[PDB]
Amino acid sequence: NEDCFRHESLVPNLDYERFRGSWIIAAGTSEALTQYKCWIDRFSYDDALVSKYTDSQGKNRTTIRGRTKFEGNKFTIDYNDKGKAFSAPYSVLATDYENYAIVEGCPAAANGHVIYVQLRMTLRRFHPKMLQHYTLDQVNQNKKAIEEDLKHFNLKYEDLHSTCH
Repeated sequence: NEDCFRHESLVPNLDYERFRGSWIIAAGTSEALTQYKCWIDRFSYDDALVSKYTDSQGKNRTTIRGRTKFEGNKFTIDYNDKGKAFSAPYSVLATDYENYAIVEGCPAAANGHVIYVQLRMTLRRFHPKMLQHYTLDQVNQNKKAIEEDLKHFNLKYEDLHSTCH
């Protein structure tokens, strides 16, 4: 769906290997996605993806797995029949690779379109003493940068639905 994307990426030459890793989705423009809390995407190896999220009460833990295909900033996810509502074209609009990324995509689950902000999930910064606090602090630590890129796409972090709290 190279036609469903609405913005031009600031990282058209996205380095997949640097983008690879775990990411927690902190907030986005889709009210329908608020149903899946503290969503964590784990991109690994050549084209593997493991996505995990819960119910709004921390329960109903769910995992869906898929295969990715990247073309610069663009990538498709093909989830196993389970998670089909999330299979779709996506595009990394901005990222510093080490801390955050802003992604646009067109999954049916988001009523066809969403722009979300994700922060890197790593044991280097995460000490399970929980997820919500981790996400908030990471957003706060990178607020300046996130706000600036978001601004570039006519959005404000405050205008997004929080999807991990």
